[PDB]
Amino acid sequence: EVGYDDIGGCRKQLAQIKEMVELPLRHPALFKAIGVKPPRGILLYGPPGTGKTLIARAVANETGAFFFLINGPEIMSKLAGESESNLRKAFEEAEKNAPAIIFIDELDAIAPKREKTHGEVERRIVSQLLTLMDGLKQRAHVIVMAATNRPNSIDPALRRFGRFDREVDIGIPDATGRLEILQIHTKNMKLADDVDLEQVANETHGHVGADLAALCSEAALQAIRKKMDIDAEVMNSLAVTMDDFRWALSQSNPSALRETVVEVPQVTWEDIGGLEDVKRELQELVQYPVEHPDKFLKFGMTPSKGVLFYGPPGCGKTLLAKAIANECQANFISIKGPELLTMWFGESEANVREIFDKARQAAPCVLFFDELDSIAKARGGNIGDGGGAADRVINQILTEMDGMSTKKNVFIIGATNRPDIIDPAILRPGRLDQLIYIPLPDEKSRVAILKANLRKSPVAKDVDLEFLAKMTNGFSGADLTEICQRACKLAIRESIESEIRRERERQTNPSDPVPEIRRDHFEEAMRFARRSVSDNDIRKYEMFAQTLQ
Amino acid sequence: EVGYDDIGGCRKQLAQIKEMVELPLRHPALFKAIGVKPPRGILLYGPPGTGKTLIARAVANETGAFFFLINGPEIMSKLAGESESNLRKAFEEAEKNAPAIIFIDELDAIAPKREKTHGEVERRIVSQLLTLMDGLKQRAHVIVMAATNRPNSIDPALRRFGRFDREVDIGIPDATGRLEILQIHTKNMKLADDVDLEQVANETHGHVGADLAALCSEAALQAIRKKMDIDAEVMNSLAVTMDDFRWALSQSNPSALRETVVEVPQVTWEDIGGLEDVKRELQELVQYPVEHPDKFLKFGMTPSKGVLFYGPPGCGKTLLAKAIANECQANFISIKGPELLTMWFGESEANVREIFDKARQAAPCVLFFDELDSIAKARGGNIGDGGGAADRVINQILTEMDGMSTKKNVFIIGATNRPDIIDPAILRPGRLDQLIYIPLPDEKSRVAILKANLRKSPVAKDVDLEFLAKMTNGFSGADLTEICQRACKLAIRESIESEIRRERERQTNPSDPVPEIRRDHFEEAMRFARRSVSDNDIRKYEMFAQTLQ
Ligand SMILES: CCCCCCSc1nnc(COc2cc(F)c(C#CCNC(=O)CC)cc2F)n1-c1cccnc1
Ligand SMILES: CCCCCCSc1nnc(COc2cc(F)c(C#CCNC(=O)CC)cc2F)n1-c1cccnc1
Ligand SMILES: Nc1ncnc2c1ncn2[C@@H]1O[C@H](COP(=O)(O)OP(=O)(O)O)[C@@H](O)[C@H]1O
Ligand SMILES: Nc1ncnc2c1ncn2[C@@H]1O[C@H](COP(=O)(O)OP(=O)(O)O)[C@@H](O)[C@H]1O
Ligand SMILES: Nc1ncnc2c1ncn2[C@@H]1O[C@H](COP(=O)(O)OP(=O)(O)O)[C@@H](O)[C@H]1O
Ligand SMILES: Nc1ncnc2c1ncn2[C@@H]1O[C@H](COP(=O)(O)OP(=O)(O)O)[C@@H](O)[C@H]1O
Repeated sequence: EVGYDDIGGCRKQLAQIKEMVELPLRHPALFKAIGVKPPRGILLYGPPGTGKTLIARAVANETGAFFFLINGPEIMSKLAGESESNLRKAFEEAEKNAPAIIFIDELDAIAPKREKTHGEVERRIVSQLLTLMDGLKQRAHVIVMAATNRPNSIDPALRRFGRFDREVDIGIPDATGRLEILQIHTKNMKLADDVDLEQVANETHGHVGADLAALCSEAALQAIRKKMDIDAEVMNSLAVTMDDFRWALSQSNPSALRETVVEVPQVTWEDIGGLEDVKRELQELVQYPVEHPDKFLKFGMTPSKGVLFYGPPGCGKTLLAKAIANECQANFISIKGPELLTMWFGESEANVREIFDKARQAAPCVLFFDELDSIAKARGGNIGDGGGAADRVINQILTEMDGMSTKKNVFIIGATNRPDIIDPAILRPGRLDQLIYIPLPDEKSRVAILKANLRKSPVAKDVDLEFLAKMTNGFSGADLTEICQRACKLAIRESIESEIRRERERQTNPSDPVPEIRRDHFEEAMRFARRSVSDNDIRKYEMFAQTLQ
Repeated sequence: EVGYDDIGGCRKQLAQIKEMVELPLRHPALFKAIGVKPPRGILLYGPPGTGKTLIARAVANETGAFFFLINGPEIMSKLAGESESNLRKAFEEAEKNAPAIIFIDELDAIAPKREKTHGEVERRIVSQLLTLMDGLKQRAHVIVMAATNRPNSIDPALRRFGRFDREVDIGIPDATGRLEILQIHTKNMKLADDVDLEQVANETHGHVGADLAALCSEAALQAIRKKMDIDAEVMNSLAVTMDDFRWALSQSNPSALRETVVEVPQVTWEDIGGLEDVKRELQELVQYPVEHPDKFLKFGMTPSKGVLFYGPPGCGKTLLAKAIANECQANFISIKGPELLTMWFGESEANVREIFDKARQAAPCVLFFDELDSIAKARGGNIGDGGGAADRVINQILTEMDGMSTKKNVFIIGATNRPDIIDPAILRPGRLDQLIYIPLPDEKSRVAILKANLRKSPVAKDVDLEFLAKMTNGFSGADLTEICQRACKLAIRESIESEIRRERERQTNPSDPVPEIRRDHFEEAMRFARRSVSDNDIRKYEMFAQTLQ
């Protein structure tokens, strides 16, 4: 017995499921009278152990309609001739009792791709499912929900309209999502109040709901370990501590890892520092078009869907993209350059189709291509010994973007660091056409940069950031954060040494730690760190701008 | 009849199995009351003949719960329709008697990958296993342990949560592990006390437990050979000698060989010699973060998970990595450069996924990439005629490291010998960012180098190491150990000649050997050996440092 309370983190997708499953069953009269056909099939997918079955059970219980789970493994387990008979009688009994939510779990196993169905019985059961789904077009209220993984894995015949009209990408839960999952799974534990259940959540990046349940179980198991060997005083005094969740997190690998995260970033224009002019430009390029479509219709100009950041390597490209995504409260589909390089090397571009389809599934998206044309940098860079500017994977990206100029809800951003090797085919209308030269931080900006970076970390009042900013003239944002991290490392090394010697003194014959960062650490760090981008590079970018501006 | 005593070397993994199999069966009450779901499936894998079946039997006998071994071969041997019936009735009788440890041996054979299951009956039995494992979710206490090899070989559907939650990488036993195995298998032998049973253990690198049992049997068989043809005086006087284990070791090839070893090194900061500053740096980069996480949380700086050693080719890179791993009592997943070159040439990067997954399975790891960007050296080196700095396999390594910044228990080390060809994509936060320029040994250091190398070998008092160190100014550590080995070779050649002439004199008409190394051998060796790294190379590394520092 579960319900809407049990599901956590899944809110947008759960909201869609609520929308799509409540009205056709709880209130079928108005749909029948109006004549609009409700979605017969609802294919919700995602990585394994994401709560697909749990979501289906919860929505079925909340609706109160008749429910009949169907599992792909058990259907396939039966002898030939009995699997299709079982499916047929399941659909029949659903029809006889039909305010109904049929649920086909692991649809991929029962109905994989056409060419990877090796046996004849496999194709027979697939066709049986097809004909049952088509024949349940009758007005009897049955909704055939299906759970799978990698929706491209199932036979595309099922994805055709009239069988599975609507798709739901559950995806990985975000930070708040993982916090909700942990709250749900740690409700009946009597956990010690010392743990927060939120510090662990932010550190469980890439964990899926099943992995979070496993982490909670492993933390409880570590709590058992800490206890020796009595029946009442051990089960009553059990209180999982933060030191137990730490162990569970350490000894628990994520499963749905390195799958492109569909999440809202958490920079909100404050992690980024100043630049005082590109914030307004990004707002006007992506905030005004959505806030005031009427004006854009009046003067008759299609808003630019693409922006290609270019500048010194590391000055706030990814930070700008994340910040503008957060301001719009939109998903941010990060695509690092290494994955594009793997795309080019793997000789497989269908994964680009997959990535763009997943971006399209997330309605408000800020699809971000970091290190764009890193493929050009790989194939000889400026020399171009491999060939011309155009290359393999960027061609597929161009095709998809040309096809993705109609969604008008996925703002594509590019962050090439070497604009001179950018293939000109992508600087065309309908593609990343708007060019914003985010420059190296200025004197007035570096103080804000350091204030943002030193945030969330104690800092003494002695340090004067203005003089440090003037001292670091041509330093890039990456170099500024490197200086901050180096100073922090020096300060923590000093603190650790102080604590070690204090403990040694206390334990020996005898029987403040400077909990702040002071200017000596900052200057010591400055001695080491140096600007990583040469004057030649910024001159080259300025020359590119002059070619444009 | 076996038990915990029989299992040897497997302690960490056996400890995990004890944890995971005792409490759910011996004390099921507290788990039921608390509500945390114990791990239903426990997939323990490793190379063949590693004791997987033996470990399962031992834990089952120690628990005392009902046990029912299931073998993949015999299940598959039955006629179609009888294999699934056999599996079903096995699960049923386990349920009827269910404090239970079901054991599916050779899970790969019964349930291989989805696409490599050719017949329809194969898929039917796989689905039968899936549905049985899902349907045994009931509170009846059955634990479905499974033994396999290369866990990527089994159908990934089984690895999903709720079926096989927990994975156990048994791995090769270490030196102490092989010693324990030999002790177990040589308990009832009446072996002669002359043999130590530990000299053989250190020389059986890559041997698996089954191979160790075979080695013991072959040693006993050689002992039989030495005996001619009586029933009592031959079986009672049998005493295997070290000369028999020597033969067995010689005529016994390892099976689980050249599989990346998950073992703790044995250098413990003493095999390495001095350098007097990078020991502290490594300690502060990997020892302080784990010892004092609270300070790292206070000042708010994510500790650097990666370090990229760079310097003259051969000065203690691998030695430093092994030493820092040993100091932390952590596994050391060595990855030599040749295997990366094979990765690049093989056109297969899924093995990089496999390597990183295996590293993640070992919780405390010091993953070490020796000769990093040797691929760059292969594709034209500094010229880069092949193309840009970025290449094929290092891209996959970068992706995995980006995904491996959350484990916070696998410290990644790189030991590039040519930093100028290192792809800059790996010198970024979240990757191998901290750079430590381990230099050529100094005058004060070479004496320690020679003291360490000459250790465990007799040395005369006449040799003066300080003058030799001054004589070898720019010599690298590889060159110093080469000098030591050459001097030892000259000394042992002299000793062998002396012994040969002494034996010849004794055997002829007539009827100290200098058991030490003296300065004449050292100077004779010095005449030959010369520094292998030129002044140009060290100047280049210094220039790289100046570009950084
Ligand atoms: C959203 C959260 C931040 C990140 C992603 C969302 S971005 C977003 N959300 N909604 C929109 C608005 O889309 C459009 C509105 C229009 F009026 C028009 C028009 C017109 C006039 N036609 C003609 O004259 C001839 C036919 C075209 C649009 F595409 N955009 C958007 C689209 C494009 C660029 N920037 C923003
Ligand atoms: C272990 C045996 C030797 C070889 C392998 C083991 S190495 C090991 N074992 N435990 C650890 C500690 O991990 C971490 C601890 C932390 F406090 C933090 C933090 C923080 C602050 N967050 C923020 O401000 C914003 C979110 C991050 C960690 F990743 N490490 C380790 C990790 C990284 C580098 N060096 C060592
Ligand atoms: N959104 C969620 N809310 C609560 N629990 C979840 C959620 N997602 C996953 N889980 C947990 O993960 C597990 C998923 O198990 P299962 O249903 O077998 O796999 P799947 O969810 O992929 O079908 C459940 O035990 C559930 O408690
Ligand atoms: N304008 C900025 N404000 C604050 N931090 C910045 C800024 N630019 C760069 N950084 C720092 O640099 C890091 C991110 O670098 P990024 O700008 O993403 O590199 P790239 O532009 O090559 O993607 C962050 O840790 C961030 O703190
Ligand atoms: N950790 C261990 N302790 C004792 N013996 C072992 C160990 N590992 C392997 N062996 C030996 O290796 C053999 C393994 O045989 P078998 O069980 O058929 O293969 P596997 O162990 O891979 O299932 C046994 O005879 C056992 O004596
Ligand atoms: N600092 C050192 N102390 C002791 N031995 C060293 C040192 N540096 C190199 N060696 C010797 O060199 C050999 C290992 O070479 P290594 O440093 O691994 O080469 P590389 O650094 O190219 O991987 C060992 O036999 C070791 O005795």
